[PDB]
Amino acid sequence: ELSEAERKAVQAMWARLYANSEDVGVAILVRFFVNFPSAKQYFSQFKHMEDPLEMERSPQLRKHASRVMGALNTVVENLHDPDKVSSVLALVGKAHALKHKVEPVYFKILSGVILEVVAEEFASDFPPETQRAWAKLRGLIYSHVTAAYKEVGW
Ligand code: HEM
Repeated sequence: ELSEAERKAVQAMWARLYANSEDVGVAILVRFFVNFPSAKQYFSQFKHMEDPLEMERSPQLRKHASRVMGALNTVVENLHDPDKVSSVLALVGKAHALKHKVEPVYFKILSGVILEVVAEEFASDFPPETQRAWAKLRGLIYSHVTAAYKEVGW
Protein backbone atom coordinates (compact mmCIF):
# COMPACT_ATOMS: atom_id res chain seq x y z
CA GLU A 1 0.00 0.00 0.00
CA LEU A 2 0.94 3.67 -0.28
CA SER A 3 2.46 5.23 2.81
CA GLU A 4 0.79 8.32 4.21
CA ALA A 5 3.24 10.69 2.48
CA GLU A 6 2.87 8.76 -0.80
CA ARG A 7 -0.89 8.81 -0.60
CA LYS A 8 -0.81 12.52 0.04
CA ALA A 9 1.61 12.99 -2.88
CA VAL A 10 -0.66 11.08 -5.25
CA GLN A 11 -3.87 12.82 -4.11
CA ALA A 12 -2.36 16.30 -4.49
CA MET A 13 -1.10 15.45 -7.97
CA TRP A 14 -4.45 13.90 -8.89
CA ALA A 15 -6.40 16.98 -7.75
CA ARG A 16 -4.51 19.07 -10.37
CA LEU A 17 -5.29 16.47 -13.04
CA TYR A 18 -8.97 16.34 -12.08
CA ALA A 19 -9.54 20.12 -12.20
CA ASN A 20 -9.79 19.47 -15.96
CA SER A 21 -10.66 15.79 -15.72
CA GLU A 22 -12.50 15.77 -19.03
CA ASP A 23 -9.63 17.20 -21.11
CA VAL A 24 -6.91 15.21 -19.35
CA GLY A 25 -8.77 11.92 -19.80
CA VAL A 26 -9.27 12.63 -23.49
CA ALA A 27 -5.66 13.70 -24.08
CA ILE A 28 -4.48 10.51 -22.43
CA LEU A 29 -6.73 8.28 -24.55
CA VAL A 30 -5.93 10.05 -27.84
CA ARG A 31 -2.24 9.60 -27.18
CA PHE A 32 -2.90 5.95 -26.24
CA PHE A 33 -4.81 5.19 -29.48
CA VAL A 34 -2.39 7.10 -31.77
CA ASN A 35 0.66 5.46 -30.22
CA PHE A 36 -0.95 2.03 -29.88
CA PRO A 37 -3.41 1.67 -32.78
CA SER A 38 -4.01 -1.98 -31.87
CA ALA A 39 -5.87 -0.85 -28.74
CA LYS A 40 -8.62 0.73 -30.91
CA GLN A 41 -9.81 -2.77 -31.91
CA TYR A 42 -12.11 -2.92 -28.87
CA PHE A 43 -13.96 0.27 -29.68
CA SER A 44 -16.70 0.00 -32.31
CA GLN A 45 -17.07 3.68 -33.22
CA PHE A 46 -13.32 4.29 -33.74
CA LYS A 47 -11.45 0.99 -34.52
CA HIS A 48 -10.33 2.33 -37.91
CA MET A 49 -10.13 5.99 -36.94
CA GLU A 50 -6.68 7.56 -37.40
CA ASP A 51 -7.26 11.32 -37.26
CA PRO A 52 -6.43 12.47 -33.66
CA LEU A 53 -8.75 15.49 -33.95
CA GLU A 54 -11.66 13.14 -34.65
CA MET A 55 -10.55 10.93 -31.80
CA GLU A 56 -10.54 14.02 -29.55
CA ARG A 57 -14.12 14.81 -30.67
CA SER A 58 -15.34 11.13 -30.60
CA PRO A 59 -18.39 10.60 -28.28
CA GLN A 60 -17.47 6.98 -27.46
CA LEU A 61 -13.79 7.92 -26.85
CA ARG A 62 -14.77 10.83 -24.59
CA LYS A 63 -17.16 8.57 -22.75
CA HIS A 64 -14.49 5.96 -22.03
CA ALA A 65 -12.20 8.84 -21.04
CA SER A 66 -14.84 9.97 -18.51
CA ARG A 67 -15.16 6.42 -17.08
CA VAL A 68 -11.36 5.84 -16.83
CA MET A 69 -10.86 9.14 -15.01
CA GLY A 70 -13.87 8.47 -12.75
CA ALA A 71 -12.77 4.96 -11.78
CA LEU A 72 -9.19 6.25 -11.21
CA ASN A 73 -10.68 9.10 -9.18
CA THR A 74 -12.52 6.63 -6.99
CA VAL A 75 -9.29 4.67 -6.42
CA VAL A 76 -7.15 7.74 -5.59
CA GLU A 77 -9.63 9.52 -3.23
CA ASN A 78 -10.17 6.20 -1.33
CA LEU A 79 -6.54 5.02 -1.03
CA HIS A 80 -6.84 5.32 2.77
CA ASP A 81 -9.58 2.61 2.53
CA PRO A 82 -7.85 -0.36 0.81
CA ASP A 83 -10.99 -2.51 0.63
CA LYS A 84 -12.60 0.17 -1.56
CA VAL A 85 -9.57 0.27 -3.88
CA SER A 86 -9.74 -3.55 -4.06
CA SER A 87 -13.48 -3.38 -4.76
CA VAL A 88 -13.21 -0.92 -7.62
CA LEU A 89 -10.23 -2.57 -9.35
CA ALA A 90 -11.69 -6.04 -9.22
CA LEU A 91 -14.91 -4.82 -10.89
CA VAL A 92 -12.86 -3.05 -13.54
CA GLY A 93 -10.44 -5.97 -13.87
CA LYS A 94 -13.09 -8.58 -14.35
CA ALA A 95 -15.21 -6.39 -16.63
CA HIS A 96 -12.38 -5.82 -18.98
CA ALA A 97 -11.42 -9.50 -18.92
CA LEU A 98 -14.94 -10.88 -19.54
CA LYS A 99 -17.20 -8.40 -21.38
CA HIS A 100 -14.65 -6.28 -23.26
CA LYS A 101 -12.06 -9.09 -23.73
CA VAL A 102 -9.07 -6.67 -23.52
CA GLU A 103 -5.59 -8.23 -23.28
CA PRO A 104 -4.35 -7.28 -19.78
CA VAL A 105 -1.06 -5.88 -21.14
CA TYR A 106 -3.01 -2.91 -22.53
CA PHE A 107 -3.42 -1.69 -18.90
CA LYS A 108 0.36 -1.52 -18.57
CA ILE A 109 0.58 0.29 -21.92
CA LEU A 110 -2.17 2.80 -20.92
CA SER A 111 -0.43 3.41 -17.59
CA GLY A 112 2.75 4.29 -19.42
CA VAL A 113 0.84 6.81 -21.51
CA ILE A 114 -0.78 8.16 -18.36
CA LEU A 115 2.77 8.65 -16.93
CA GLU A 116 4.01 10.36 -20.08
CA VAL A 117 1.04 12.76 -20.09
CA VAL A 118 1.38 13.54 -16.37
CA ALA A 119 5.14 14.16 -16.70
CA GLU A 120 4.49 16.53 -19.58
CA GLU A 121 1.48 18.42 -18.34
CA PHE A 122 2.46 18.74 -14.70
CA ALA A 123 6.27 18.58 -14.73
CA SER A 124 6.87 21.56 -12.36
CA ASP A 125 4.63 19.64 -9.85
CA PHE A 126 6.33 16.24 -10.27
CA PRO A 127 9.29 15.79 -7.94
CA PRO A 128 10.92 12.34 -7.47
CA GLU A 129 8.91 11.62 -4.24
CA THR A 130 5.77 12.11 -6.25
CA GLN A 131 7.07 10.15 -9.25
CA ARG A 132 7.82 7.23 -6.93
CA ALA A 133 4.39 7.50 -5.26
CA TRP A 134 2.65 7.55 -8.66
CA ALA A 135 4.68 4.53 -9.76
CA LYS A 136 3.40 2.61 -6.67
CA LEU A 137 -0.16 3.50 -7.60
CA ARG A 138 0.52 2.18 -11.11
CA GLY A 139 1.91 -1.06 -9.71
CA LEU A 140 -1.08 -1.36 -7.42
CA ILE A 141 -3.48 -0.94 -10.37
CA TYR A 142 -1.68 -3.43 -12.61
CA SER A 143 -1.33 -6.10 -9.92
CA HIS A 144 -5.00 -5.88 -8.86
CA VAL A 145 -6.25 -5.84 -12.48
CA THR A 146 -3.86 -8.72 -13.30
CA ALA A 147 -5.13 -10.76 -10.31
CA ALA A 148 -8.73 -10.25 -11.46
CA TYR A 149 -7.87 -11.71 -14.89
CA LYS A 150 -6.27 -14.81 -13.25
CA GLU A 151 -9.33 -15.21 -11.00
CA VAL A 152 -11.65 -15.96 -13.98
CA GLY A 153 -9.11 -18.19 -15.78
CA TRP A 154 -8.03 -15.77 -18.54
C1 HEM B 1 -7.04 2.48 -15.95
C2 HEM B 1 -7.57 1.59 -16.80
C3 HEM B 1 -9.05 1.57 -17.26
C4 HEM B 1 -10.15 1.92 -16.56
C5 HEM B 1 -10.18 2.47 -15.11
C6 HEM B 1 -11.30 1.72 -17.41
C7 HEM B 1 -12.62 1.96 -17.04
C8 HEM B 1 -13.75 1.66 -17.74
C9 HEM B 1 -15.11 1.71 -17.23
C10 HEM B 1 -15.48 2.16 -15.79
C11 HEM B 1 -15.92 1.31 -18.22
C12 HEM B 1 -17.46 1.22 -18.20
C13 HEM B 1 -17.99 -0.03 -17.51
C14 HEM B 1 -17.65 -1.23 -18.35
O1 HEM B 1 -18.36 -1.46 -19.37
O2 HEM B 1 -16.68 -1.95 -18.01
C15 HEM B 1 -15.09 1.00 -19.38
C16 HEM B 1 -15.51 0.56 -20.61
C17 HEM B 1 -14.73 0.03 -21.59
N1 HEM B 1 -13.35 -0.11 -21.55
FE1 HEM B 1 -12.10 0.49 -20.04
N2 HEM B 1 -10.89 1.20 -18.61
C18 HEM B 1 -9.51 1.10 -18.56
C19 HEM B 1 -8.72 0.63 -19.57
C20 HEM B 1 -9.15 0.10 -20.74
C21 HEM B 1 -8.31 -0.41 -21.79
C22 HEM B 1 -6.77 -0.40 -21.74
C23 HEM B 1 -9.11 -0.84 -22.76
C24 HEM B 1 -8.71 -1.47 -24.10
C25 HEM B 1 -7.61 -1.06 -24.75
C26 HEM B 1 -10.48 -0.62 -22.35
C27 HEM B 1 -11.60 -0.98 -23.07
C28 HEM B 1 -12.90 -0.70 -22.73
C29 HEM B 1 -14.01 -0.97 -23.61
C30 HEM B 1 -13.98 -1.60 -25.01
C31 HEM B 1 -15.21 -0.49 -22.84
C32 HEM B 1 -16.66 -0.52 -23.34
C33 HEM B 1 -16.85 0.89 -23.89
C34 HEM B 1 -18.19 1.03 -24.54
O3 HEM B 1 -19.20 0.56 -23.97
O4 HEM B 1 -18.23 1.64 -25.62
N3 HEM B 1 -10.45 -0.03 -21.12
N4 HEM B 1 -13.78 1.21 -19.04
